[PDB]
Amino acid sequence: MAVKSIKVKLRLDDMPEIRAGLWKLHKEVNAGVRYYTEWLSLLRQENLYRRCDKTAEECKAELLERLRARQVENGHRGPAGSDDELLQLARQLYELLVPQAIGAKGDAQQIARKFLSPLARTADVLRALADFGLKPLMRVYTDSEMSSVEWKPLRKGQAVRTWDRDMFQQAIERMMSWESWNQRVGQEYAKLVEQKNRFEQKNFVGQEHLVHLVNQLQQDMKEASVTGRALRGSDKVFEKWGKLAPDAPFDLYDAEIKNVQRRNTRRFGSHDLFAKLAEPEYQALWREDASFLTRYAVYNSILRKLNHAKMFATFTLPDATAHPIWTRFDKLGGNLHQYTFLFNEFGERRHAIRFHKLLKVENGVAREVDDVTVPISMSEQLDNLLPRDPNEPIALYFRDYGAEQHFTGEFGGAKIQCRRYLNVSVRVQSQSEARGERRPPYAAVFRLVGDNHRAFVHFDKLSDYLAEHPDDGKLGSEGLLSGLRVMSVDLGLRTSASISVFRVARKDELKGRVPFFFPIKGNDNLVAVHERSQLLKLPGETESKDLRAIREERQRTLRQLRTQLAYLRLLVRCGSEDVGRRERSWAKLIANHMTPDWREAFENELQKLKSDAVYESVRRVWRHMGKQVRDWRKDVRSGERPKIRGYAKDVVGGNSIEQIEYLERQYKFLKSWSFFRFAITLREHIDHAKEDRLKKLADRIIMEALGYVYALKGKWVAKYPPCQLILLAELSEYQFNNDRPPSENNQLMQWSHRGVFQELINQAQVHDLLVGTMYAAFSSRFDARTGAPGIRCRRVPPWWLNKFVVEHTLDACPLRADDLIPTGEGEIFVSPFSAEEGDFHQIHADLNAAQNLQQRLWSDFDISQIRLRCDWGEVDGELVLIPRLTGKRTADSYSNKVFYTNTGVTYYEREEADEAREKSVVLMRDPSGIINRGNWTRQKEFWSMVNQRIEGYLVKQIRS
RNA sequence: GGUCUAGAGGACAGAAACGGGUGUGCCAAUGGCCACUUUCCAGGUGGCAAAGCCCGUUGAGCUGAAGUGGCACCAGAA
Repeated sequence: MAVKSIKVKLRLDDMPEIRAGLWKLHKEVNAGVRYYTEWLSLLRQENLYRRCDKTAEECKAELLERLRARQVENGHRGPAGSDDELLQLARQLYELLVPQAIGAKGDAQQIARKFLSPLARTADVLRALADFGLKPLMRVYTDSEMSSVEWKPLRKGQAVRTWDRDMFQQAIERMMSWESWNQRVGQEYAKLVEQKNRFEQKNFVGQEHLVHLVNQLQQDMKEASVTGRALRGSDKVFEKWGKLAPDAPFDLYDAEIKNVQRRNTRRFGSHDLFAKLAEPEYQALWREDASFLTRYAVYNSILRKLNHAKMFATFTLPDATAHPIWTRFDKLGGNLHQYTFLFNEFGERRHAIRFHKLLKVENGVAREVDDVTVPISMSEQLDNLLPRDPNEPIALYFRDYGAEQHFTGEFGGAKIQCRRYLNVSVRVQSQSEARGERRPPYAAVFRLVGDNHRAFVHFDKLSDYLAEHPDDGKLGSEGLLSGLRVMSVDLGLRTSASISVFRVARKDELKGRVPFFFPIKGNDNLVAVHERSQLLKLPGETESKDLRAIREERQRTLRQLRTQLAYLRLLVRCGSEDVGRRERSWAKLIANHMTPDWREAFENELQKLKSDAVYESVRRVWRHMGKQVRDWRKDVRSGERPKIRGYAKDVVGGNSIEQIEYLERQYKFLKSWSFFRFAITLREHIDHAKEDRLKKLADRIIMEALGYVYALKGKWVAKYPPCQLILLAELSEYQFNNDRPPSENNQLMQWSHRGVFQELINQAQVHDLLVGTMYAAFSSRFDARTGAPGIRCRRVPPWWLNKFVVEHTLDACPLRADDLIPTGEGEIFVSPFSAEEGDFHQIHADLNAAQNLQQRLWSDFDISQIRLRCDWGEVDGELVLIPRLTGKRTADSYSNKVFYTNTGVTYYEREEADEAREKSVVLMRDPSGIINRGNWTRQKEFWSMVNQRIEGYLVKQIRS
């Protein structure tokens, strides 16, 4: 069962007497839920936090005043009851109403309908509370004096109107979601404290004073105004400073800092730290232990994640405006106020919805009416809905491009909404759910485990499936019962998605070439045959000559304005007293990426200051940008540019990540410029374009998994048999010598991979597509066919080429086009096939990582086959390595084993998600026996060995 | 055609006025004017109004016929 909430808009222009009754109805259920929810917070009688400690444990006295007042209100003069039975039944009824407060389970259906009418183990609390004269603990909101409107009179026989049943139930669900929220937040904060405590007791044992001296250093920074990003180049500094003396002039310490920048300006920063680290006070940090600051930089990241987390949740009462709660409805046949969806009551595409119980006002009185048909504004989403049964005004057919047979569905609930509208949830029934099957017939071959849908295979029942479901070659959604196919998707930066289709067939087949295939563990007759592999590109990821020129000029103006602020922030330092602000920033500023207008004015104020004094210059140049940043803001906010009419290929940015980074880089610039709510119109536009990318990228992967192709004028065609298991990449927080930073250093990529996963699970619930993930660590570094690792390179027709010549001094020799050059983020993947240097195996980098996930799927791959973290032990005398048991499968093959060495770079063996570094070394291996004959090689030595193979040859073929 | 395997939509560099509708947003797609926010910039706030918007109907245009919009959507809440 898959629900789809179709939000639509009502038109009430011809009937103001119903709109005013709808806004009033919104205030009735909101003030009602607020009345029923506040009572639950008092019955909770705990801390009850907020944005602070307001109403902190003070509900005990506020409940008693609200509880004692009802004893004299209901004619009770027998057993009064001490202040214990008051608080006893208070917490006892609360844990009885919402079972999520103690860790139990309870659905809000038979809870609100059970406790409302009596109040307006279970039988003991309801009876002992009714003994204390509190038989009427709650008068309903509609019949009391709180509701200013005149509802329909409660009929003789019915206890409570359905309106208050919707308020009392909605208040229970809000408190259920609260206790599960407060507990989960406290549990995550408990694991974060454990992460800090156990990391603190492993690295800072004998170094108790060094931690306190770092807190001296960090407090010295903020009062005068330490992560891994700010320590880039620490070992280079500590190596050259060890050749110096403490009682040396400070210029000598500064001399070594400016030298290490000549090697790599890309990875260096924070000159103020090393200047304050060279002080005679903070020398025990880098002299007593040459790696303490690096060990502490990870400890600061744990506190960074710890500070951005609470140990309690924030409680907010449902206000009718600030924190609104929407008036719910029920499907035609429920037990509360229902609604009926009317198909084509005002026209061909003019729908309407009649409400069985509503409100209407004219001047100042509001009364309850019946059967209020309201037309509905047209929508493309409603075009996919067709009525299935005129006698059942709930059953409906759901249209979708990825299916030629319309799904049978049923209308769900409804709730009237506003923006700071009527949400009609449509329960769409999948094809397998309509056949009477809970899980699809192919859901037994795989086993999605855990939260991230870890896809594991049951090879025993695989042979039985192909014999029951042979390949008849049916295209589209009709072929879900035909054969078995798995599509591996690798979300990338340049190409939005690189996919590869593998079918399972026996023996062999096939104008005369032989298709690629992957061996499947267990069965020796069937083998995963590669069917097709293509690049799925959203509009905006195609690179041409004219498109680059458009992208360069739209960024060059922001390139000039953003780098200008960096020079203005260097000038504001020269107007201070500290040497780091005045002295160091002065000598620095005393190749044309600036605005020539502001560049000329900046050099003028500099030369005038070369001969509070800078405070005038720092505020005269700031006004100059105000002229430039305004003429540029209005040029972006209201300037007219060409826009796509119809369907146009070769788009500028489109749905690419470049368009998302552009919208973000503007928000990050306006936030950094004004601070020398915020941009509500731009921020909401960034989230919309980001939300639009996730929805479009999740549908294109699914439409490809089903075999539909959008061809040109614009029509989806079922061109391939459908896949049955969308194999995604496993997502993890840590990265260790795997992806080139851009596709991971960009904290946007993690949002993309997280957002695509959530949207894929939702959209694939209708098509019965199994969404699973495979471990993606080092999926782009190793080859899929040969299994040998390699460096990422690309061709040549430059950000990467100029740095490639600085490394290898290739300014003299020329080169012909289409020569392989490693960049780190290479467009193509290269790998050695044999021991012959010069002979390599080239393949698209993003597609090789996708096909690598497939090889991991049919072979039950584990990272223990490649990577392994060991500890330095002393087993049987020698100083051998001891592997670490991360995961049950890693432990099976390396339990009793132990790794020894004679050189330190090559290791031989003799018989969570947290990582502590540098305590011992990590080693990896090559499956093809090419690099180091397939032995366990140290991490740094192994990748340099691979780089020496590929990058060694293709450069030796350039100089010669 | 050059280069690269996975042999596919292959892959990187190349080259030649009237009548209706305005669910939520994307696709070079971030609204304008005025007032105020101490003063110009960013951000915010309030007020104002005309429409901008697509879609349908042709005589326009020759890029006699053709074509002047494509795409996706599962909501909600601190």
